[PDB]
Amino acid sequence: RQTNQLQYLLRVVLKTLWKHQFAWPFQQPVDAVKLNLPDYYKIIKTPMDMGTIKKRLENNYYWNAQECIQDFNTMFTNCYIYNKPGDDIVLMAEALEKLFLQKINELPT
Ligand SMILES: Cc1cc(F)cc(C)c1Oc1ccc(C(C)(C)O)cc1-c1cn(C)c(=O)c2cc(-c3cnc(C4CCCC4)[nH]3)oc12
Repeated sequence: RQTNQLQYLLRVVLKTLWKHQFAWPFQQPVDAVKLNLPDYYKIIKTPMDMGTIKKRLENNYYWNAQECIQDFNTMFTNCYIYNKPGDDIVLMAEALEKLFLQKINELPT
């Protein structure tokens, strides 16, 4: 249930992604009412965002680092599922994904 890693995810991975210029549409859940997307919550069975991941790291939700990494990935794949390729939100998620994977490669064991 590695804690060096969970701590790394919070202070380094999440911190870096959260500062990114493209982070803002992923810092909270997709408000399907505001954005007028009635199908979103039927299509996306496991919504995810960095708001929720942050809360989970700050409140001892995660069993281990892999469970948290799945959530980061779910956020990205949720975005690629729902939206057409080429859409701006997809380019944004793609940039965030490069960076996420970079930072994951320097993870302590
Ligand atoms: C990044 C971006 C740029 C824009 F010019 C317009 C939007 C809506 C936009 O996305 C969002 C803006 C605000 C919010 C808030 C903060 C209110 O929850 C969310 C999004 C947004 C985030 N994520 C992860 C998404 O997957 C989608 C998807 C959409 C979206 C809204 N309308 C669409 C489609 C369906 C109608 C034709 C375009 N997709 O908006 C978001």
